Amino acid sequence: GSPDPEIFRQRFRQFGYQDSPGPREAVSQLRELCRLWLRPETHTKEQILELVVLEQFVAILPKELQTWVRDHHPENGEEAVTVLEDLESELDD
Amino acid sequence: GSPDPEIFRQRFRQFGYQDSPGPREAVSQLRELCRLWLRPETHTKEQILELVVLEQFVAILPKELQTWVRDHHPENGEEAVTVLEDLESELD
Ligand code: EMC
Ligand code: EMC
Ligand SMILES: [Cl-]
Ligand SMILES: [Mg+2]
Repeated sequence: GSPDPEIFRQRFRQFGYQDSPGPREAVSQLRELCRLWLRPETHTKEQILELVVLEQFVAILPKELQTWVRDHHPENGEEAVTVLEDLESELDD
Repeated sequence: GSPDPEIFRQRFRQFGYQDSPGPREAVSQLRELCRLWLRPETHTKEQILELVVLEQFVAILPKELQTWVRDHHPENGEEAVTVLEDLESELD
């Protein structure tokens, strides 16, 4: 199949300004990388916004929680929260 | 354009995990700050993605160009490029 969304998201964030001959080209390449992650041909506005939120949520998690969440390959913010809440539940019981 | 979207975007990016009492509330607050920046009630899908591209383009500029472009508050990627093209021409 095609690459996992996370490969696309990383390529979008890892593209470097000196990778293209000038700003017009850089902006064109970024657009193309961003479409391949956020997939506007298949996702609604709401689904896109959810992926943008999820990315930032992962970015701000303390390291140990971040690794755990990452390993669960979440596709939205609810999935990310529930895998932390599953630990917390099992500790509170 | 307006100096305000940069405000809401920086608030979305600067929000810290310790500012919420827990993960559910953290993600809830992120959704709201995200919506304040990307304004889905007034922007199309295509317009939202231009704001995501614009943020990454400015993020990859070297330090002074980054400050220069930021201070001109471009509303999209095309506008950011023109800012750099206008500067190039004022320096040559
Ligand atoms: C649904 C996250 Hg702006
Ligand atoms: C505006 C193309 Hg991700
Ligand atoms: Cl919730
Ligand atoms: Mg709680």
